[PDB]
Amino acid sequence: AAMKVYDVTAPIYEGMPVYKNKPEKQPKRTTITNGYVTESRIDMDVHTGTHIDAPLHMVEGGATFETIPLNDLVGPCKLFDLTHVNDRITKDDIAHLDIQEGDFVLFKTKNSFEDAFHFEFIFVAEDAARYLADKQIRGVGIDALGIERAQEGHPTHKTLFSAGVIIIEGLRLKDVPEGRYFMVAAPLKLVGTDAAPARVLLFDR
Amino acid sequence: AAMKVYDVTAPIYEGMPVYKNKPEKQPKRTTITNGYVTESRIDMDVHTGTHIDAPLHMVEGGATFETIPLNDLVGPCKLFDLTHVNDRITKDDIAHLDIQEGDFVLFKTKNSFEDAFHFEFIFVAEDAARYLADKQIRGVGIDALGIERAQEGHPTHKTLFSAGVIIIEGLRLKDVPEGRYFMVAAPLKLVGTDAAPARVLLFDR
Ligand SMILES: [Zn+2]
Ligand SMILES: [Zn+2]
Repeated sequence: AAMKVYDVTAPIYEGMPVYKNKPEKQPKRTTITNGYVTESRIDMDVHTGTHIDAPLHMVEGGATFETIPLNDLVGPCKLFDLTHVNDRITKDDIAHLDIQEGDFVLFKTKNSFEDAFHFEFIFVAEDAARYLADKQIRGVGIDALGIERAQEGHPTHKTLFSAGVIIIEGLRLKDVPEGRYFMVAAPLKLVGTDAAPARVLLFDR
Repeated sequence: AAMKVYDVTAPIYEGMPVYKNKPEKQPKRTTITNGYVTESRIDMDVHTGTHIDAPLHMVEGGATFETIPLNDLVGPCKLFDLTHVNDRITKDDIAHLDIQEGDFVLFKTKNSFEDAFHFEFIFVAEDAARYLADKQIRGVGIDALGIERAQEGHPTHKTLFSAGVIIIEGLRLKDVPEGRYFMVAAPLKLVGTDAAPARVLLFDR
């Protein structure tokens, strides 16, 4: 038939999976009645769930969220199946793939098949980040709450920030077949922030 | 040829326009810094800036993991130039327009040309709302923070919601020409709320 749209965003609620299970990282909803009209507020970490990372996050004085051009967050992307991988995605895991200057690449891993936080999530290794940066992709997305662990200094993030790559974290990709999509990765229009929650959709156009 | 995306969303920051200028309505960012690392929370009204308000039956009996559904927030819409209207849009302002069952319609008015909150915003009046509800459109968007004022009991919202219409408020339509668009109205995926901030994009597709 016609166009399929996939929503690859994690739902936000108190008790959701958060980073290292830290209970300070949980969102809080608050209400207030008196008469006729909802009130309600949401208090949340900007690195909650599915979200897009501003350079400010790992860089002092670093580039800030509204600085991300929408026009990179909208357009063709490639989704690769890396679910057979263990521990982490290396250079040698991705070097044979069709990845090029300008591409937005998304990596489905084992992470998408887990619903709670796991400390040993599949991440993007330093060698792989370098290879990607040197290739000059425009964007990379992963399906863990963070794109790096176990790497003193957070080199993966910085390799990628230095080379102008956008990072999307927290994606949920279990239901999406490998291949090409048109992506709309649509964040809250936060000004001056280290990241933002994003509602991400993939269209098979 | 060549696709244009129009961002029609207001930015979110402390000091931004909010309904009736009430300070309670402002968002607050709070930050902590740990060396190289910088991490933020955002505390905001779910009705901040550009936002969706959906009929209560769409988020259905508890929280569940239920969120405002996207079937109608993502797809074709009609945008109408009603910048000639004064005070309020009435039945007679829109009855001749090409509006049909299932449509999502967006109204560009004088509000688009004001950046601050104005108390006497152009709104949708009862009679126009009833016309649309009875027509069984799927959605209506307006470019003030509220779609209604000066109507005791909120008959505008009431009648739209009975008919299952979704409302978008806080659009920014100044730069967008009358016509047809593919809309992606992408809300924060907050479980169990009938309203949420959103990032709204129009493609000329
Ligand atoms: Zn991160
Ligand atoms: Zn409303």
